[PDB]
Amino acid sequence: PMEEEEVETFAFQAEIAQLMSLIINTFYSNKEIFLRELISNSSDALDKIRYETLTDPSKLDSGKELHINLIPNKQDRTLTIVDTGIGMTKADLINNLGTIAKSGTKAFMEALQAGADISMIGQFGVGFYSAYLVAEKVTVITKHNDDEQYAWESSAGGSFTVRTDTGEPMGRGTKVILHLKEDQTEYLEERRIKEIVKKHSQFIGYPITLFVE
Repeated sequence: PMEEEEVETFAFQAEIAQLMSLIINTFYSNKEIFLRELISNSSDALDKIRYETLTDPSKLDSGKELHINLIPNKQDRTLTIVDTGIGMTKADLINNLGTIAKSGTKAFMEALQAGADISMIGQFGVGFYSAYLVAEKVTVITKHNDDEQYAWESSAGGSFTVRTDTGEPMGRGTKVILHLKEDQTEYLEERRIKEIVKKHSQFIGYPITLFVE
């Protein structure tokens, strides 16, 4: 009766672990930029699948619709962003997603401590980690047609877990669930969200829809 799943635990790279440590325990005013960065990565994934479908139309068999959906849940206190982009594989996650640190991140870390904002450091391609500005734990589900559906989740602390997702199949794309901090509950109202998206992400070449309960 009981289904026992395989799970795998990895550690964040030293500089990323330190990054998360600063990001969470440092006060930033312009944290609203997290939405811009996340939407950018989703739209990037949309670009990728878009270019894929040029040479391979069967990439759209998993879904023809290409847009981004934001689903805030007032009871869960979570902000879920789902896209129907190209998606990413297990290798992409562990090699080029939650481990994006490089020789040079050191200066960026010190910059943040010296009074830099997240907007500037995000340019280093660490904009994905901006989720911890508003959320304390983030779960990212993704599936690429050349691989299975995977479930990533981490509460920072230097470690993260990933496994094959036995949950609801997405077909293709990415699902990011931000578990927002109590002092960041304002980002569950459409009034906050639409204000930020219109301001920072109006020039997106892909449709955006907000599901408000």
